[PDB]
Amino acid sequence: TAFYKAQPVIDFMCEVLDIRDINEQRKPLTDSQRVKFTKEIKGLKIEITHCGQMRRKYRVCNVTRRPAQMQSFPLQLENGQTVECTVAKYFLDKYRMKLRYPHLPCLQVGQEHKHTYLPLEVCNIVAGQRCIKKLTDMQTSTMIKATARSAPDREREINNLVKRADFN
Repeated sequence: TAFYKAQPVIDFMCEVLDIRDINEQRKPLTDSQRVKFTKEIKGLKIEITHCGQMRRKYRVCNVTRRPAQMQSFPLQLENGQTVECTVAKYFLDKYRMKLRYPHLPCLQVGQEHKHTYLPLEVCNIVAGQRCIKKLTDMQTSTMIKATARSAPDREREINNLVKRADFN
């Protein structure tokens, strides 16, 4: 709902590794440089901004050494199955995004167990005056039993274990 910070990773890097122009780099980051930026992030809240239509928010987790041009990641398809695509190449086909920052490394972000590999842009930084909703409400009303029609659908057939009901 509220966010008072940003500083695109492009500026942060130029500020951490001292650079004249993020476009003049044209070189892969070395171990020293890579570890530098990685140490700064880690914990910071980064949001995705690249298509300029959906945008979202995620937390940082690590940095990939492979170049974006070859960043294979887990693309999940709502069709009913997960897929494995590559970053800095797929966007060029569907989003027509030429990246312009492949030679460099990539950013790693996952809420709890995700694997979203973003390039330089897209992964923006956030850690100023942010104020969102870290909770919600789950109360259903008019719960008058179920109607005498339709039927339950397939559910996650969890194996072993059996969940835990009640508290004590």
